Amino acid sequence: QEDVLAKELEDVNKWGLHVFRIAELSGNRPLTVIMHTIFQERDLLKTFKIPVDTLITYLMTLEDHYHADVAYHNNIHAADVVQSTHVLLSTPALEAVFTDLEILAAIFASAIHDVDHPGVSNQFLINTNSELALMYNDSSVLENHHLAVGFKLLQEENCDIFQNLTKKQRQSLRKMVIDIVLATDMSKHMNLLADLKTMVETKKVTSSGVLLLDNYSDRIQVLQNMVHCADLSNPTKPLQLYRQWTDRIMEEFFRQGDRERERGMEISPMCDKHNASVEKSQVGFIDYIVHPLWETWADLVHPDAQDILDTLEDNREWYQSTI
Amino acid sequence: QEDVLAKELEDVNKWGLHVFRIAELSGNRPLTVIMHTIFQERDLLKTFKIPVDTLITYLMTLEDHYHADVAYHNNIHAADVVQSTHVLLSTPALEAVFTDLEILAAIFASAIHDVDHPGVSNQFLINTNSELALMYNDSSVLENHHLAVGFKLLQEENCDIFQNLTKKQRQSLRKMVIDIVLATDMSKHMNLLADLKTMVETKKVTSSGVLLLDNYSDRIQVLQNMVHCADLSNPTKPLQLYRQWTDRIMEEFFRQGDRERERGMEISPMCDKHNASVEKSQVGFIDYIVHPLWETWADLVHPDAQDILDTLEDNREWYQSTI
Ligand SMILES: COc1c(OCC2CC2)cc2oc3cc4c(c(OCc5ccncc5)c3c(=O)c2c1CC=C(C)C)C=CC(C)(C)O4
Ligand SMILES: COc1c(OCC2CC2)cc2oc3cc4c(c(OCc5ccncc5)c3c(=O)c2c1CC=C(C)C)C=CC(C)(C)O4
Ligand SMILES: [Mg+2]
Ligand SMILES: [Mg+2]
Ligand SMILES: [Zn+2]
Ligand SMILES: [Zn+2]
Repeated sequence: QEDVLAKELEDVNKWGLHVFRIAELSGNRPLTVIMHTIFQERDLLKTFKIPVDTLITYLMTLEDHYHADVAYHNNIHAADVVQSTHVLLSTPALEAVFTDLEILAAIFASAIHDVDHPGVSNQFLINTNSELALMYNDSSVLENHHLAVGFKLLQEENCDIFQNLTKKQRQSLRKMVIDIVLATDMSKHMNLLADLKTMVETKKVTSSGVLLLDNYSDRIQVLQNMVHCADLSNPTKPLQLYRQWTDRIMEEFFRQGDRERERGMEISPMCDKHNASVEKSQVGFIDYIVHPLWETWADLVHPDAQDILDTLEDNREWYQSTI
Repeated sequence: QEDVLAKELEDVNKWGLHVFRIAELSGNRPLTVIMHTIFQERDLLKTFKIPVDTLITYLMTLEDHYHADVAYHNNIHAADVVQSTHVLLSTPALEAVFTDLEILAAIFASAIHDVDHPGVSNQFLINTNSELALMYNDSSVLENHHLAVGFKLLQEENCDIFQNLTKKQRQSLRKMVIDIVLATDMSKHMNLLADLKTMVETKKVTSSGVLLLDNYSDRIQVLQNMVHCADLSNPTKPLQLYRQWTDRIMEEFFRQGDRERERGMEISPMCDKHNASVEKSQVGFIDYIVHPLWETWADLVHPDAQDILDTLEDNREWYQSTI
């Protein structure tokens, strides 16, 4: 049974990994085994002198702090965004662009980017005068919390996976990780995409055809959009994967709408299980958000992402056909 | 004692109120009595149906969360910033530009803008890997905390002074208070001043000279720079007041540098009691921060800021003469 899991983990470099199968085969540890597999694959334990027992201890604690009873924003989502970022990092247009530390920051940020998510939106937390929104002054409420939890767990017993980085390395990693996870706030998507478009239009490549990034502002912006694309990568995945992600977000949204009903609040878009249009909402989300984003990413790394974009377009056609 | 306290409060509309005297005479309650008085003077208990006992209960819980053993960032500084904002909101060049809710927000924000300050800077909190910096991801660490504490105290028994505001009024006040207090972060000073300068060069006034601000974006900017001015108003007060503020901030800075020294940390500027230049620092603070700010704000409110801007130049000349 560990033979089969090891077999499935040979796909870790491929888009459309069977992440739900890996979650089952690993005893509901997809985030630990996928992260561990990726750190080995990239030689990160050697490079940053990470004790393997420390890595496993932190990963299992981090994975524990995802809510097993949240339908979408759980440890499987975290594992999938981690793995999708890992693939995006390997794209030919980006070869040798990012340091080992920046690669570690992007992968770590993906792993923690939704930890302790309660299954309700920032807006719900603001409108219900939650303790989280009160702590964070209504501003990137969840994303600040994911960061705070993800860093705090490094301080538990035998959990500091960055114990052997230099002070300058830790300081630089911490800042990049914060910059990246804060960029997953969906209210920042339009400004983030507007900036990605500007970069594509003024794109510079090196003598080898690889993307040329002169400065932190450009490097972090690329990693911010990279993790944001991985976060919004479900509709680009093979359809059997995508449909299960849609089932899960809809279950999670419906539970929030029930709570909104239970309080006499207006029910949020897509949260009313009595007046739902699942297919129309996926087509809408692709047309106004996901495809504009992925088409701009595809341009930045052209033609590396052509197959991903073709799948997205087919999946949109399929959902559209069911209306 | 009661009778002389009331006579000092009669200067509540004057730049240079004897706030240390009021602190002495009120039993270390300057925040409460100055806030209470200003609410009367502006008719805010009537306009917003604030029960007088609720006002007092909250103001006293708030004042108790300012630290008595912090030399500068305590309840006297809070009371001083409140009263200073109260004065700047009466600048004839600002014609009741601001609604009554916009006035309530700027005064409430002033009162809470430093609550629970531990007497160390944001940078110290970041460098010591403090709980506060871990909570707030190194971004406006103290200012987020002041907001969160100031708002949370409204939930104590009989402390909700906004209980009779409408739901929309509460939502608008909360956003404005957050926007103002976040702008007291000193790392945002330069951008904030840049924006005040732009507002000055494309300023628009009546023939009577009074300022015309049409969109929320510019009106919140004025209130941000206003409370910022009130926070940085010590060098514009009568010299007997300003010198006391200088003594207190240097004591607080020196205590931070003593905590930095015994920890083995690099001692922050102006925090080394064995190598300080108190008067040079004040002159440099005026030349680079306080005068540019108040010179841009005097332009904005011409001629209303001349007496203030005059005191600042007098005080800068005096400090320079002690060198
Ligand atoms: C335009 O408003 C919409 C929207 O409009 C079209 C309306 C029908 C007319 C549809 C949406 O559909 C979704 C479908 C999803 C998922 C979603 O993502 C949640 C998310 C939250 C936080 N971080 C990361 C992700 C959403 C949306 O958020 C979402 C939003 C909000 C977006 C924005 C404010 C920028 C996630 C996974 C899958 C892909 C399985 O389904
Ligand atoms: C240029 O950097 C300087 C600086 O250099 C120029 C001089 C050559 C050395 C000198 C400074 O001297 C001060 C003297 C003070 C007070 C101060 O304000 C503390 C504060 C912290 C947090 N919130 C609000 C306020 C400061 C400074 O902050 C400060 C800064 C940092 C500011 C900025 C980066 C924008 C407060 C009260 C009084 C007026 C009594 O004295
Ligand atoms: Mg998220
Ligand atoms: Mg402050
Ligand atoms: Zn996510
Ligand atoms: Zn202050």
